[PDB]
Amino acid sequence: RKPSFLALPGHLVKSEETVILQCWSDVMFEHFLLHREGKFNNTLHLIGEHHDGVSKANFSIGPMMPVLAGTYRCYGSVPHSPYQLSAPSDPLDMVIIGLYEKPSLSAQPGPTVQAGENVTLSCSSRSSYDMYHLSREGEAHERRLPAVRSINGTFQADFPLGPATHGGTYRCFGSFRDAPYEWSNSSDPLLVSVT
Repeated sequence: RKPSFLALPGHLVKSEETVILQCWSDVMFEHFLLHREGKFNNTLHLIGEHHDGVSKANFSIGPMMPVLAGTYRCYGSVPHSPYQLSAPSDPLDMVIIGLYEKPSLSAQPGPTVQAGENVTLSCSSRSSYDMYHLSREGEAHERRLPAVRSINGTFQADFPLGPATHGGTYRCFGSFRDAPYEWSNSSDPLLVSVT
């Protein structure tokens, strides 16, 4: 019963940029409520019109600030204020990136691997990140692992990619535990080739 929910371009957005949040469904709604959860949660309203087959509202968000970052869900209704909200939509995590110094990202043992074999990608920095996030280009979610700190002073997390199937261009971001939705600059993109 849930509207569809989509970020454009995506859910990872640089500071001071703008993004579009789109809610749409088979059902024709005439009223969408965009809800961001958490501290300073907020609900935004848009009188989306469907044109036929589909109903849609496009929410504008930004310029991107730490306070518009967090988890969003869209709700459809039919009556006017004060609505009767349909099922939630799949949450989306609006992450504000390019905000701290980019981590280093590196492949072990190498960026090229035989099918079925494991690769581990390591996220590193001397900055004191509590968490790291691994992005494969073209995906909408990112793995996260807690940064453990090494005697040498390096903050690091190691993501095993599992049995190599297809390649991917990988990026990673650091974040601090008080601000889970606020991320560093992306690391330099690493390209894994499977053989």
